[PDB]
Amino acid sequence: MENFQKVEKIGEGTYGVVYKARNKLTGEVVALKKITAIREISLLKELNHPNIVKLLDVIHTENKLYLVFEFLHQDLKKFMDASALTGIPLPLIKSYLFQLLQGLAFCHSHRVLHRDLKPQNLLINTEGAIKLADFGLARAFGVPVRTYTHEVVTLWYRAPEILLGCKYYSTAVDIWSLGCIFAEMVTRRALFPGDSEIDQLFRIFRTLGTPDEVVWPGVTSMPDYKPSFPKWARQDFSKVVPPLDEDGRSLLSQMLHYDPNKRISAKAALAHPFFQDVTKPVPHLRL
Ligand SMILES: Cc1ccccc1-c1cc(NCc2ccc[n+]([O-])c2)n2ncc(Br)c2n1
Repeated sequence: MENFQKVEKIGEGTYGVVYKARNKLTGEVVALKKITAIREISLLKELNHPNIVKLLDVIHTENKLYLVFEFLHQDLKKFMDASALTGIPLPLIKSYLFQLLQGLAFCHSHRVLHRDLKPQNLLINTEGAIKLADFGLARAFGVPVRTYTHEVVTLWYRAPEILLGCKYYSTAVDIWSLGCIFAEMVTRRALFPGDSEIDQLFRIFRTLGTPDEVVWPGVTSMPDYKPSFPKWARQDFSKVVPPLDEDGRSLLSQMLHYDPNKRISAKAALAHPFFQDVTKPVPHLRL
């Protein structure tokens, strides 16, 4: 750690404080995060793609663990808050979604999951890129109920199979999260802002209908499924994400399928007609 000068605290992550720092040698500006786990993290050093924030190095000293990452100036949460009045233009939402799906397709091809996608770990630069931060850390360290600072780990983007107690969930959990984020960029409001596991589950059911054996074979057997869940009818997507066009609503509906085996994959999503006219606009960033 003596090789880094901390510039400023840039937030509190799931696992510890996150700092903007400078390599006392190369002058490189990085994000420094204080955190079997060693081997898993070490492997993430090779999982490189332009839409995944680069893991530069791992430092383990005095039984302390520090991860050094490529630095980006802003997160999607702050960008959405700043874009609240007029909303993020559809072409930029589309570019971001397209880029995030490329990041997921790459990681998923290596069987690596994120498991905790949310606007705070989607990072953007001045060039119109967006990247996924903290990919793979969940498997290495787990996803706690509260962060190191006791902050509640959000449930808003959590897939229903996780909430229903599936032990061996898949890459589909990241597609669900990203679908939730897509809807939030379009409407300017979180899709399912649950404040407990049951409220999260019931918010999903109110919008998508209570799942049953017809739409999700096997759901009634899952560990935390209860026959006493209320039965809500499914809403039309035209009501849920106006004024998104039919191509976007079609893709969203596929990213939010209940049955993880039938939920669209990142690779298939990239081929969806919604991306026929995709471009890469540049956002207006005020740093
Ligand atoms: C992903 C995450 C979760 C929680 C806290 C920080 C982070 C977080 C935030 C950023 N940059 C955005 C930012 C925000 C505020 C000030 N400055 O200078 C930059 N970065 N940049 C690379 C990583 Br890797 C990272 N992780």
